[PDB]
Amino acid sequence: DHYNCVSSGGQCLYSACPIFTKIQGTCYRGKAKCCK
Repeated sequence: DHYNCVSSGGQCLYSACPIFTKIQGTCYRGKAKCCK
């Protein structure tokens, strides 16, 4: 979820995770990626 994503040092994105990060969870009712 967004809270845990950001508090665990990730970023919520709908787009592909940017270079040097990868998907670790979701945000926004499942519709976005947690990228770290």
